[PDB]
Amino acid sequence: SITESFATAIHGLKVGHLTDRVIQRSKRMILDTLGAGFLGTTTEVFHIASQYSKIYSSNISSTVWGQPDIRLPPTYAAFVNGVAIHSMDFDDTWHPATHPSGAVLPVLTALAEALPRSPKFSGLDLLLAFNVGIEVQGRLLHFAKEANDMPKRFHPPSVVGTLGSAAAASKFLGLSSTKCREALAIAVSHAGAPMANAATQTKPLHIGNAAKHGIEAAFLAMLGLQGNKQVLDLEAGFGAFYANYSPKVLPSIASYSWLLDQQDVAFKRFPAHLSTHWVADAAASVRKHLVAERALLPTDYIKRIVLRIPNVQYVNRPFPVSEHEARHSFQYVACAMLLDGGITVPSFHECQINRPQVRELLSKVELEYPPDNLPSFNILYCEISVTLKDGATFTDRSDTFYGHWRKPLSQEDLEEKFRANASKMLSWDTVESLIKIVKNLEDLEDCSVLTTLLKGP
Amino acid sequence: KSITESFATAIHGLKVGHLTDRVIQRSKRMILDTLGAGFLGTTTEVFHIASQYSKIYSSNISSTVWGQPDIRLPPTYAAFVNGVAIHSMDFDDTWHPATHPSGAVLPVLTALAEALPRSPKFSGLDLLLAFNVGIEVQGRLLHFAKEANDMPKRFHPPSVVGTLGSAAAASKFLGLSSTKCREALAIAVSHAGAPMANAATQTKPLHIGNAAKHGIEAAFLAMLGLQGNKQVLDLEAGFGAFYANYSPKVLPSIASYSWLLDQQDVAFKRFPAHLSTHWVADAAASVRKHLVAERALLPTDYIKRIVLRIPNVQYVNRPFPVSEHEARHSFQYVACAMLLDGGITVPSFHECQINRPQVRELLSKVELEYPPDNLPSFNILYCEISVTLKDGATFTDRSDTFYGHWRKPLSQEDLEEKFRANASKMLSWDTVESLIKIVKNLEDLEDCSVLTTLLKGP
Ligand code: NA
Ligand code: NA
Ligand code: NA
Ligand code: NA
Ligand code: NA
Ligand code: NA
Repeated sequence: SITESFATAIHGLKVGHLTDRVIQRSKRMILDTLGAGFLGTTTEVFHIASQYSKIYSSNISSTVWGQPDIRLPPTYAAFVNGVAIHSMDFDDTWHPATHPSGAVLPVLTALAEALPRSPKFSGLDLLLAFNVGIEVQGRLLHFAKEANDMPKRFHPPSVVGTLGSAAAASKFLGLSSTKCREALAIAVSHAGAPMANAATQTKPLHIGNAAKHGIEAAFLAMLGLQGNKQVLDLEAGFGAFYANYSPKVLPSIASYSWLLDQQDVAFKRFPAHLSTHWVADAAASVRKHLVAERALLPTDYIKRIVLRIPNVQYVNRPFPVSEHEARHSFQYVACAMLLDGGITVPSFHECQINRPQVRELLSKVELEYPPDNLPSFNILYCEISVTLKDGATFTDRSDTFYGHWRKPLSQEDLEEKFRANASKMLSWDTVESLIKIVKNLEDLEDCSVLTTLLKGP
Repeated sequence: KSITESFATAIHGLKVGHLTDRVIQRSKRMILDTLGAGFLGTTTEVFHIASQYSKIYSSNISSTVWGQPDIRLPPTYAAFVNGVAIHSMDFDDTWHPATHPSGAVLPVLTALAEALPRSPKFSGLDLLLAFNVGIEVQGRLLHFAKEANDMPKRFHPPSVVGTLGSAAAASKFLGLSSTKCREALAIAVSHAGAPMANAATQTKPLHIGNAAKHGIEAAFLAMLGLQGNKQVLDLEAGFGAFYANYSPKVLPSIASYSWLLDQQDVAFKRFPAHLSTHWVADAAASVRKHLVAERALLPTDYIKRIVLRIPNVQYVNRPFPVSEHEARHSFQYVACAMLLDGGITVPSFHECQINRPQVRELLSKVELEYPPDNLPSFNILYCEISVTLKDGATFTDRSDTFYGHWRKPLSQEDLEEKFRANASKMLSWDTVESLIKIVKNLEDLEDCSVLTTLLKGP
């Protein structure tokens, strides 16, 4: 069965199955995700998630990133750190479309701190469990062509991320293939959040809950709870989250091939929906024609701004107000880039989003939907056309952006993003120590060195 | 106003004065039946697993695990474990459109009432109001699709509407503003929705346990200021994601409010199995009496063919169940156990009983037929059974309504006797009788601590 093929691989994959490339790519993902989390601990949604979670205590506990004072049961530590990771839509993005690392990394750091292993949990053990969690998500996404395109009904992290967390937790716990299977079945009953709460303050909890519920499923499987033995094979099981469900068995452990070895992740340079990174790139490029040697946008002289984009309705927001809406707005990212010449973390403060000059530009934006601009991160582009009041029009088309898997961030730029994100809450020495540890994570003998640094300062 | 706003307005705005005599009468029955299901459910392995998992969580506030004075949990986890107990044996109440409404709501309110004592005290009438708001919200959400009138095909309804009913009941207990009631619903939507495949497995009871737990979590997060989509119930890509054909409608105004429970009663089960098998058991019980009257039951080996004419409900089509959970979801096993044993009782679903060779011999003779008029709705469906013997004689019987269905509801006496049988496994007779009396007069109770103190046992 398909379900059995997943359980067999989760249990059976070994450190020796890792490739150099999958280790290199997952180390980049781990660093980027830690940075997103640390920056996320400054957000209101993180404060709410932590205030809720703090009602719970346990003799078996792990720590919230950067917050030595907040010790939580590992399920709730993973919840809060996951909320932080996804709080600003700054975390990594894959193809088919999901945010994979945020569902997996805080699970494994929580469990490593809360539950000593024998032998002790090593950097390679972490990389193995992490890559199993990533791999399971990607294989589940490939169960339907529709997961290649932007989601219409369920938010993918809540669907595949929940099972990825369960798989990573099952790997950490050393569960038998039978108990790995049960963990997946139990996780299915915790999976699946609708798309409506995207672009609201609740969206980050989709990743926090994926992390939390995956651990809960693994724990319950460990204790002996049973679920449907064919849960991934059934239209009324995991297929309930898909419009057209086409599942397939995994490859055999013999000469296993990782999806991450043939599909890199995208890393964001600013905290917003990935589709808007194409918009930002094109708007930055067209701006050169408008400002000449003056460095100033001729705002009053612009007649019309046309964005030729894929039809992605949850990112079509002509007048966003909240930070969450602006992160999901083709239009705001275009106009802020034209006006400001860049997009940064403060671009999504409410006081920037509602600037009168921004709203003047937003009043001039029209969307067009070219038929070949399909709503997939592997296909889509943005073409922007700016028409001036004298009738002159300048056009710029971006089919990728720096940080996309087609143009991946350098190690240097990835580390500089991490430094910017983490220095809000950690000291310089801790930031540099984390860079060095993660860069050489396969050499780390004891993960407690990593989890101790994550407490700060 | 939006559909979502109309729900928040009603949750916040409904008052004890809006309750009718009939909704109080029917909900008092639901509360007693659900307590009994829970008490009996504390004997099950799934409850013990849920309890062992939950015991790792401590909090400064705590509530009781029913019948377990040795176990106190944060109210979220108490509602979780008691909800698992309620649904652990598929013995809890069933509504139209199809769901199990009380299990998602009662353990929420008993947990919160004990963990967060109020002044003025939380009265029986306050409990009845918050309970009936939770029930009402579920019913209105079920009516957002014609398909909820029929058996589910993709998502298990308790996980969908139960989660929001819990959120509503918790929001009512906590006295949240209408705005925060709205946010609680929106947050709850992101916690809702479990697929059907885990029905007939040991995980199904967690659908009700999680509905209870996640509704409280949503209300707590709303109380802390978390915000979600303001039109979550209006949107195809919000709550509509769980429905094939979504057709939401505003609630009526509170100034002229009518409760769904006033025009649609619940069904109470007589044995712990899927409601659709209660028609099968009823029909098989009668055909058995006919066979015995003609001296044609024994030997069981002279039965050649057993035809069940039933609705097309494939997750209850299980010709050779082996586990307890499969047998509770098997037309075939319920028919065969009734024919062999002459009744269906709690031990009928122990695996030793399920896997008796005589049972397997009867199961191998069963065939299902699907009459087109036997629609998969608890309002419509029936069971016809035909037993043919080796000598050719055919005995046919039929059940259009079984005792316990809303059309033929359990008398108060029989409902109380079911409670006694279920609750006496964990409670002393004095406590059992005290709970019957308290619930029967719940509108007169000044302080719900009198009720929650008894729930600890013995
Ligand atoms: Na979807
Ligand atoms: Na499907
Ligand atoms: Na145009
Ligand atoms: Na769900
Ligand atoms: Na729908
Ligand atoms: Na009859």
